[PDB]
Amino acid sequence: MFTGSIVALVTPMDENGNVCRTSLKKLIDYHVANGTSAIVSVGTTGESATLSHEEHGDVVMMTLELADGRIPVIAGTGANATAEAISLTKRFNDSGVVGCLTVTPYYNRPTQEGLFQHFKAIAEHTDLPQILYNVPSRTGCDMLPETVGRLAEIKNIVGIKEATGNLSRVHQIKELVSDDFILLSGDDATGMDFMQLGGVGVISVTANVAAREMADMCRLALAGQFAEARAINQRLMPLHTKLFVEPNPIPVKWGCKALGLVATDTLRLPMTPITDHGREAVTAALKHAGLL
Amino acid sequence: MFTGSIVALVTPMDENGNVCRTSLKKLIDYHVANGTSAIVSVGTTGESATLSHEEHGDVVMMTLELADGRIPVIAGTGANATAEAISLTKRFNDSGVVGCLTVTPYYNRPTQEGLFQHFKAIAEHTDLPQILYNVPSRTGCDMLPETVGRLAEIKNIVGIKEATGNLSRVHQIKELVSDDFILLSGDDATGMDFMQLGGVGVISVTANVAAREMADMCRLALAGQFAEARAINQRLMPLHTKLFVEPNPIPVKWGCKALGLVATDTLRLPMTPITDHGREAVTAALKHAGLL
Amino acid sequence: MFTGSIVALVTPMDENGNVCRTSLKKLIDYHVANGTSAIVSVGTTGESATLSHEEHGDVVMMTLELADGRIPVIAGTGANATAEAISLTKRFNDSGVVGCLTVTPYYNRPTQEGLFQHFKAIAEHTDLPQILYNVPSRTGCDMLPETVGRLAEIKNIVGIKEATGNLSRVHQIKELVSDDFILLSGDDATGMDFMQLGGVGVISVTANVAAREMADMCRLALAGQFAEARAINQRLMPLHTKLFVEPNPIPVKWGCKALGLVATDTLRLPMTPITDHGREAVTAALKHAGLL
Amino acid sequence: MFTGSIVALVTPMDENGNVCRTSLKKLIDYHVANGTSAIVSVGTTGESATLSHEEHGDVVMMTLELADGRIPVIAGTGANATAEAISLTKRFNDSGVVGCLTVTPYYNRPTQEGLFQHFKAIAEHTDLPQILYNVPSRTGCDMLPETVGRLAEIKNIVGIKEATGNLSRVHQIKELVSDDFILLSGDDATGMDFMQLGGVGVISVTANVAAREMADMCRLALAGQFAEARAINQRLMPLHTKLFVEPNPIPVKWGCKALGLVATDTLRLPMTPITDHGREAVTAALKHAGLL
Ligand SMILES: [Cl-]
Ligand SMILES: [Cl-]
Ligand SMILES: [Cl-]
Ligand SMILES: [Cl-]
Ligand SMILES: [Cl-]
Ligand SMILES: [Cl-]
Ligand SMILES: [Cl-]
Ligand SMILES: [Cl-]
Ligand SMILES: [Cl-]
Ligand SMILES: [Cl-]
Ligand SMILES: [Cl-]
Ligand SMILES: [Cl-]
Repeated sequence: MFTGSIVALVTPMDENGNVCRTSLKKLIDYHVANGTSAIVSVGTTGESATLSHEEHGDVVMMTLELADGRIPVIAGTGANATAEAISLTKRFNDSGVVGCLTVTPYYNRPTQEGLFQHFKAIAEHTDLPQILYNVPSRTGCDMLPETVGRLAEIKNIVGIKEATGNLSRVHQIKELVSDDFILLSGDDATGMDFMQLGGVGVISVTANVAAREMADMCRLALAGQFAEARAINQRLMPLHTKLFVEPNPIPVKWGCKALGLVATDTLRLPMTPITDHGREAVTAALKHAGLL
Repeated sequence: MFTGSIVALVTPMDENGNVCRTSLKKLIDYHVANGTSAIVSVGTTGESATLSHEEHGDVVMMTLELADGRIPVIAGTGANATAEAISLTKRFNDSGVVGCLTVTPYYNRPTQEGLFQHFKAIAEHTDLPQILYNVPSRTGCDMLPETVGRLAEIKNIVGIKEATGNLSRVHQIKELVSDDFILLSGDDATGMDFMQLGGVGVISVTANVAAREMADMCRLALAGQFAEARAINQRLMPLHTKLFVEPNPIPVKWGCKALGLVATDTLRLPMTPITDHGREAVTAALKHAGLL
Repeated sequence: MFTGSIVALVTPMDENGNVCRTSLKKLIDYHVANGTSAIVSVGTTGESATLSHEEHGDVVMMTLELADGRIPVIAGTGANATAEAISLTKRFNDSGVVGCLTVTPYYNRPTQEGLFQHFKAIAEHTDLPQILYNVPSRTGCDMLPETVGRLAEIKNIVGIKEATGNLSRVHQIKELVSDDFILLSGDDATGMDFMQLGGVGVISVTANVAAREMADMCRLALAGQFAEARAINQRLMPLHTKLFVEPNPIPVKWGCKALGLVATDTLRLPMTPITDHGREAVTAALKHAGLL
Repeated sequence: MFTGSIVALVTPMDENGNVCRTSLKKLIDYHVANGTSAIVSVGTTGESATLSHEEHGDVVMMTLELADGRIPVIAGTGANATAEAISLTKRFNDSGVVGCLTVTPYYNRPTQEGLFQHFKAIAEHTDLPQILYNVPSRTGCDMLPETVGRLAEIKNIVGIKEATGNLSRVHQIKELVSDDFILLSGDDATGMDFMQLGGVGVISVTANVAAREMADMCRLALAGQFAEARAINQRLMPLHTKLFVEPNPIPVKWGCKALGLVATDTLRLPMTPITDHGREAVTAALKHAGLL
């Protein structure tokens, strides 16, 4: 279930920055039709930072309702306060999600023992499988493999989205966890390499605009057909790069609009509409992938 | 008013993580007695991350009440959502605070134009002076001198707490702003250097445990007595270093406890109590400064 | 020929810093007996910096003589002046070496076009296969995959020792070169990962003290036995780490002494004898690998 | 003598990469006429890496002959082998130079104790004042303030060219050395800040094309006229930046040609002629400074 191409889904908004149900329906039908394994709802790519807990809950429950059992949903439940993370966790108990994606606390920079106490306390308040999420570029906190090893001993801590692009982390973590602990890439440009080294999938920004290609690449990689997977990776590499020409998710929301998947690429401040330079880059990348 | 030694005040807590009014009274009395210019209430050092908006308001209001006009109070009002920053800003308008300290959005990594629109929107919803706060190690976002320069043209944006320790930024910023724009260090180990280059004070962690020494150093630096100011700096340099032996504010909360200023050095998860290694380092630094 | 475990051989010295022929004989006999694919003579690990061109020539020629056709020898020929690199290259033409290992110019930081002209000029003054060597931590110069791709089109430039530990570079380079172009790890702690991604061996420091284990790991990796190769990698990981506890080759020269392979671990200034802290770390790593 | 604007002089070359005496005469007459305090001959800016010891000696002795006692000369004597550094040091004993500029060993990355033994051994073989030179971006080795402190106890180790642009090093070093130890900037963009913090001059790339302005800025800074010095610094800041648009000394040699100070901007491989983009940047910077 937590293998293959998992999309970190955009939260589509109207002109006013309010969630657009018509666009969210189009996105979810697209993922159902194009082999996406699961949807991560309100991760970083889904603008977790600018949605209230109430709006956050509403987006996850709308995603579940529109999925209609056709595709599993994972709830973004990260917070930099343990109390707040437990609150989000309890909100999604018996919601219908299959698990939670929970980021390392950002801004306050806990110690590794702080990370252990944070995720242990969260895991205690749910039966839902927990996927840890390390992205030190954004958080200022790097959860080291030793800490991942310690947390992997807790029953419902089942995996990690490793977003560093540091490919030595795959076997550094595998050495300290059981064989069924799930390793997922959170870095699109190194996802293929990550899976070649033994990772079992990607939680992907690229999947938003290249669902079929990402699903195919992950299937081929998991089957050990690395040459065939890499030919797809090379078609997608301009997207893997240029979807971060401006901070995620500014480029990918314009990408979704360019493909007619969303009505508008509106984001909530402080995130801003894509620049002309950014738009030109994403256009070229989409064309290279044969999608425009 | 925004000059000299400004303390980034700890939020003292009991064993259960509730704010300790008895300890907060002792802290405020200590700053009034020892020459501190102003108090920043609920900044990074004040555990802004793990307080609710409601608890955040209560700590600022309790700080104003106990200060009783004896020392000015600046509200921490930072948020990574523009709507949330505006709501925090409105909560403190007409409260009695003299200004706001507002950090660059963390985790979501806006563009420089995003930072411009963020702080512009905040400045438009207040009468209060706004001090920008740049700490990319924690936020993943570096507000560049060019952007500070653009924001300095907005009426209510009056200065910046520059915490990078990049001392080139003093004159890179001064070159782009009026002589009236306030430059304050947010990096204790380079605060003396920052003032010698033309900065007009420090928003200080070290001031929590060495208020008199920091007030004297800033006074002598502003008076051009660099030799005398630097002799105090050398007495404090072990504190400037070792108060970050673990992530701020883990060490400084233990330091306040060791000096009898707070009853407990309890923090809120995910922040954790100081390690034995940390305790020994802070003990040695306090003794070096002649404070234990 | 340029596959498997290739040792970056130490230049053994007596107490006066003169090359020890008795120790060099023991080292070469050890590599022949323990499956090493080839010897790099006077690379970084061989103290290229502190040997004269004349002493450099003598060490390579003595290595060829003692090898006596039993194991191929690659000459270190790197220099930060193109004229000097050509002169070194000419010194080893018709010597009996099978190829040259030529580092990116250090200290003077040429452009990518400068690197192109440097290695093009060297390649034009030789019949010998050339292995590029990229180690920006030491040189201040990072040869990018694009530049490797341009150089790979020159007849005598046959591969690269990529020492960054950036595992993304395996397929970034492979994408721009023929299947014949040789990719070798120059980073011992990521060498196993590098081979699993499609690298065909390692130019190794660890091979100096664990020749049999490194030969077995590279053989199993090239055969696709990743699980068995990784079990050897885990036995060696303390060596892969602790052989850089002080700058290479300070630790590995002590390691060779501890195993009886050299009489003294003397280096030439400015390189210094291992510290007690370093000696203890290398002792513990050798014992972990079952070699003491 | 080792105060004010010291030029790190370019080594002017004809089309063949041979030293041009006519151009070297023009350069030295220019520095004599425009207030330059001293000439550093065959530093990094003088292409130390691509000149043989013989050619190196010839450039320093030609610089002395053309100076004709009108301006002091400091010899570049750095090498990454202690033996080689002693050889260069002995070459300039009783040459007529007033001192030596000696860089931290590059590429081989000695320990701090290695740096101490290197510079101690060099200082023993001369009566000439030695100026240490820290530029870790180029060398891969960072000489820390504690090491500078230890070396400052040796009689003829008299100062340091600190090229990091880390302005906290000024008082970190001053705290550990006597008041007469000489601190010079090796980073043009932070030279003014460095002198404001107590540095006594610059060993400058910018001085090659803006000798009069750099001499004036250093005189005003040393006299405590910081506002007047900074107005000159702002006129020069495009040069301080764009003279590193490509690695030094590629831009500054074109700059010297553009001002008619040298016949050609030829460099020795692997250094390359300035790109069109580079030329446009240096042109704009020279115009901003009012020099074209
Ligand atoms: Cl909800
Ligand atoms: Cl990251
Ligand atoms: Cl990597
Ligand atoms: Cl690929
Ligand atoms: Cl910072
Ligand atoms: Cl100081
Ligand atoms: Cl490297
Ligand atoms: Cl492994
Ligand atoms: Cl000479
Ligand atoms: Cl540097
Ligand atoms: Cl700095
Ligand atoms: Cl300035």
